[PDB]
Amino acid sequence: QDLMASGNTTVKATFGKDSSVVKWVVLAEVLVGAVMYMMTKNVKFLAGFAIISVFIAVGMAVVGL
Amino acid sequence: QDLMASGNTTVKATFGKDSSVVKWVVLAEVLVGAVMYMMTKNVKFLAGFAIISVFIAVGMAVVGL
Amino acid sequence: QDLMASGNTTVKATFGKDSSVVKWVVLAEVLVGAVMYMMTKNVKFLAGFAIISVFIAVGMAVVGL
Amino acid sequence: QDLMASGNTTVKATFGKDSSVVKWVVLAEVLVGAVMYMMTKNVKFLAGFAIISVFIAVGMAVVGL
Amino acid sequence: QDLMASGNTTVKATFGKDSSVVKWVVLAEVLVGAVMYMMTKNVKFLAGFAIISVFIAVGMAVVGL
Amino acid sequence: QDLMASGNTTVKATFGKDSSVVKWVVLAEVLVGAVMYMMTKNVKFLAGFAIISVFIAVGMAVVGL
Amino acid sequence: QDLMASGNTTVKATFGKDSSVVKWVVLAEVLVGAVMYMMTKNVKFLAGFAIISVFIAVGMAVVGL
Amino acid sequence: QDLMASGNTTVKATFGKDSSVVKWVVLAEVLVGAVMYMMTKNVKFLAGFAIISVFIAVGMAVVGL
Amino acid sequence: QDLMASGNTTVKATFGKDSSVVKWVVLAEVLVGAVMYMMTKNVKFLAGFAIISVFIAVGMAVVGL
Amino acid sequence: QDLMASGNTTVKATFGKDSSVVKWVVLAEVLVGAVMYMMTKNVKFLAGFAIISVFIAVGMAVVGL
Amino acid sequence: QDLMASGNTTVKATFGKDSSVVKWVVLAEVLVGAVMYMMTKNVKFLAGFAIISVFIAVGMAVVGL
Amino acid sequence: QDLMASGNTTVKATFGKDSSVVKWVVLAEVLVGAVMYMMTKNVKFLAGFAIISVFIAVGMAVVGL
Amino acid sequence: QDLMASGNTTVKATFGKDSSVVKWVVLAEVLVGAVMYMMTKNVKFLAGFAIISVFIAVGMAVVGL
Amino acid sequence: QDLMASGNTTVKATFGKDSSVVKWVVLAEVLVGAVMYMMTKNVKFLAGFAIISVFIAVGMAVVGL
Amino acid sequence: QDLMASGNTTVKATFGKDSSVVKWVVLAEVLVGAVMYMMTKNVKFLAGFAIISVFIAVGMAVVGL
Amino acid sequence: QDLMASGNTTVKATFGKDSSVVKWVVLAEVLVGAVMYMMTKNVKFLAGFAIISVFIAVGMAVVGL
Amino acid sequence: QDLMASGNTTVKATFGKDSSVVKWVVLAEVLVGAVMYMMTKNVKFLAGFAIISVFIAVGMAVVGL
Amino acid sequence: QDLMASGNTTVKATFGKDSSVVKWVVLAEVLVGAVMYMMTKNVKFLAGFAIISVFIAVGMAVVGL
Amino acid sequence: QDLMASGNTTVKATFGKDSSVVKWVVLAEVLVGAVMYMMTKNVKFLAGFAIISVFIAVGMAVVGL
Repeated sequence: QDLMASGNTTVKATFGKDSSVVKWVVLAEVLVGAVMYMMTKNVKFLAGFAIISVFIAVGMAVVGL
Repeated sequence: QDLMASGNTTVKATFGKDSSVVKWVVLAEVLVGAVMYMMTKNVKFLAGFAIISVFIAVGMAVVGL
Repeated sequence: QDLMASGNTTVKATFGKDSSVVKWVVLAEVLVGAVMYMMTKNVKFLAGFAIISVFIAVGMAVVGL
Repeated sequence: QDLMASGNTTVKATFGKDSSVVKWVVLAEVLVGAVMYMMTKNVKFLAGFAIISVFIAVGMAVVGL
Repeated sequence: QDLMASGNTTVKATFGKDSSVVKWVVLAEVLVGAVMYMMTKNVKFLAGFAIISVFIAVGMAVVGL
Repeated sequence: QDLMASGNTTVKATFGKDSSVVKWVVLAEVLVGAVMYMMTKNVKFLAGFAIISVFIAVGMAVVGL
Repeated sequence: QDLMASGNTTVKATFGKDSSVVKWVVLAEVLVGAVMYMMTKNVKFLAGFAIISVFIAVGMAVVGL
Repeated sequence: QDLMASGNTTVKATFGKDSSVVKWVVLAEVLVGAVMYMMTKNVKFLAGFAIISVFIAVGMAVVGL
Repeated sequence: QDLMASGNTTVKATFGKDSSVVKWVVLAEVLVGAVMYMMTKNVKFLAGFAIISVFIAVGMAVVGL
Repeated sequence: QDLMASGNTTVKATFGKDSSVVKWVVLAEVLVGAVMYMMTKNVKFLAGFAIISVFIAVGMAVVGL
Repeated sequence: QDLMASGNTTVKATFGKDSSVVKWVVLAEVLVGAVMYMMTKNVKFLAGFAIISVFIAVGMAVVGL
Repeated sequence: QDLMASGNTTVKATFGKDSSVVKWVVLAEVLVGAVMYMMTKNVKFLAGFAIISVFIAVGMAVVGL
Repeated sequence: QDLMASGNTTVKATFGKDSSVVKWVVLAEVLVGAVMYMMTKNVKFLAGFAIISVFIAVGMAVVGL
Repeated sequence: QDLMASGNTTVKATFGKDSSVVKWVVLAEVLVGAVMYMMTKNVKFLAGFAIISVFIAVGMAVVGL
Repeated sequence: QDLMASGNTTVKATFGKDSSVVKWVVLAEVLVGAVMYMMTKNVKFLAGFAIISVFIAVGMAVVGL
Repeated sequence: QDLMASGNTTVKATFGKDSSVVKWVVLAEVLVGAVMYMMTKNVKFLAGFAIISVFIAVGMAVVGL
Repeated sequence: QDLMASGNTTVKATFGKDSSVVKWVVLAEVLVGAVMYMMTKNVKFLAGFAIISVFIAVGMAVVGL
Repeated sequence: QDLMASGNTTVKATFGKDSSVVKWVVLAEVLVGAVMYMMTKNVKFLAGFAIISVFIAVGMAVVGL
Repeated sequence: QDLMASGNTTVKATFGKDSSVVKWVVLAEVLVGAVMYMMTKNVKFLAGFAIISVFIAVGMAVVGL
């Protein structure tokens, strides 16, 4: 029949590829990496900056409801 | 005779390989891992991202009602 | 529907390309590098000085809500 | 079946032979070597300048998704 | 009888000699080594570039499900 | 008499020298080591790659039901 | 709306182009270089003496709140 | 898709063939060589003076974004 | 009809965006973070300082009776 | 109506920009940093010395009842 | 009203510009630096010797209850 | 009132300009320098021999409880 | 009328600024800190040694019956 | 009246400036420091050796029942 | 009265200037230093060899029960 | 009474002036020095060869249980 | 009378100077040290190899039922 | 009586002078040293190669059940 | 009885005098030495080229299972 947890899925809107929360993540990510680099002065922290984004993309693309 | 817990199995629809709940899981999984990585900056948390999915797949394939 | 974490986004104002916090970062960055150079006397630490800025720019441009 | 990490591969676009990041690398490479030479006045640092490029090329050619 | 963890093995597809993830690895490997060399200017980091690949190959060949 | 936990031993099939799970192990082992080496650039992590395998072999040979 | 970290910016007064701290830096810089030269007797250490100053200037000019 | 590190490339403006930083380099290069010659009185240090410039040129021409 | 828990909502006045309690929170928040930093000397604890505020704002804006 | 937690706000007097407690903080802050420097002999710990103060200022200015 | 942590401030006497503890600090500071120099034979450690003192002075002057 | 860490100051006697410990320092200082010179045969290590002494003197004179 | 818990207040004598118990506290405090330092060899534990005392003083002064 | 915890104060005899326990402390202190130095070969651990003693003295002098 | 931890003080015999344990210490001290010198070939490690001994002596003389 | 760590002192036999371990030391010492000299071709490493021996002798003579 | 835990003391046989368990210990001790040395390549781990043995001996000699 | 851990001692066979495990050790030892030398190009790592063997021998000879 | 780690010893085949891995080693050894010589232009790095081989041989001959 109907799976009862169905409907809704503003969950998607909530978490969607376009969503506040998503944008939140990389934001602080951008920060801390930039932060960390001051401390470290190593080239490390600029990756998931891009990577998590596409990482986000793929899993979002993977699941995407 | 008839096992009384039988019938129904919208349970399947509820939990099925295609189900809201399933999609829910990996979603937050994608999140927390991405979250964690900001904190950790270790390559760890991108696995069950894929793995749980196929892990889901196999057990779902294992049982599948 | 409406993703509930939406609205607000003074978060943007908070963290925006024009924001206090942003300006804070490079500031101390300028400092420590200048600091470090006294100790090191190597040409190293003048990079993210510029780079993080454009690094900031791109990610800000990348996400930008 | 389908390997779940598949799809996406804007990763390629991200890191591709033509990509920002790639161009970033050799850039600073050009710099530091030129920098170093001032200090050293040895003929050393002009190599991966060319070499890393073809080094990039080969590995890119090696993997290339 | 049947080992229950059997079946599935999109795990293979997931991790196979041809898989996204595999290609991911050497990619960043190519990067960091090229990165490192800028810092170090030592001939070190170009090895697993090739080596891990064949290292991958052998273990993949070793196990290969 | 008969030890009641006897019979079954699809447990063997489950965990046997030929089993999914076994193959699973070394797989991720191959990964993480290759992973680690990127970070470390030390020759460390290629051992149980082979060793655990024969380690597996011996204990499997040791017990083997 | 209002970014909450805003206001204040005695931070500027604190770190400004005219600030104690700024003047502190070059001071010790002048010292150590003069110090170092006694040891080294190389012409090295008189640079950021001027350079960091304009380096300070530019980044200060770059950010300047 | 779009490589996320793309856009921006004021990086170019930052580091471009016409850029402050570039001009900075050869400047101090001119200095130290002239400096060194006083000490050495060897004809050595007038090379990258010209050479690095064309060296700059070629790599800039090589990459040039 | 009338929901009996209705009326009142000095609850709002009690907890409102302008309320004692709200102001209480960030206060101690400011403290402990400043406290923590003495111990840690890490840049961590200055976030919800701003963030919780806008976090407060949004949820307050979200619900707001 | 009246939010019951209102009134009082000797809380302010307690924690105010002019308050014992506030002065307490930076005090020990001054200490430990000076302490730490003996151990470390790094230029690190003289920041929140000033910074927390203005950090205090801003949040105090942010909330300020 | 009255901030309850007020009064007392033998805390000042305890930590004041004239206080045992203060004098304690620089003392050991004088020691370790002199100690360190034996090991290092670098001119480093004679700074906060003077500097921390005025550093003490300023923060003491900054807060000074 | 009375700063509680006060009294005592056999601390002074302990560390005073006339104290065992003080005399200890320069002693080993005399040694290692004399030691070092055998190895180095450079005129370096005879300084704090005198200098630390007056360095001791001044800081002792600076603080002197 | 008369608050019945009144009178008595040998409670004061019991707990007073001059009381056994009070003296007990700092005593063991002196101990454990001295103890801890052996283990830690960090400068930490000598504070409430003085501080709790004045902390005692103030609260005693705060309440003082 | 009489504070009931009063009398006794063999507690003093127990913990007094002359007491077994006191002597116990510095003893092991002497040991571990001497121990540590073997491991470390740093001049660190000879301090509270003297210092804790006078530290003991002062607090003992501070409280002293 | 009698401090209860008193008596005994075979503790002294245990740890005394003449004791096994004491002799143990310098022994291994002699070793490791001699050991270290092979590795280092620096004149460092022959000090507490004598020094700790007199260091032992003084603290033993300091406390000596 | 009897110090409990007493007796035994095959420790002496273990470490004694005549002991395996002692002889072990100088042995490898002889080696590495001879080794080092091949590399260095400096007259350095033949000292503790004799010296450590008498160094051993004296400390052994110093302690000697 | 008779202490009831008495008799038995195959406990001795169990744990005696000659016992399996004892021999077990040093065995693995020999191993791990040899193991560790591969990793470390420091001369550390060959001590309790001998030492624990005599350490065993003494305590065994100390107690020995 | 009989020490219960007795018997068995295939433990010996397991770990004996002739045992797989023993042979395992030196094997990898041979490897890593040979490995290390490539990196180091120092004569270091060929020792326990022989030494651990006799080290093994002696402890084996020491305990040998 | 039977030492359980026994059997197997494809370990030998794995690591044997004739084995891939062995051949791997000297290979890269040949490389890096040849590499190094370009940099160094010293006759150093052609030794273990031969030496490690016989070094391999002997240890292999030493252990050889």
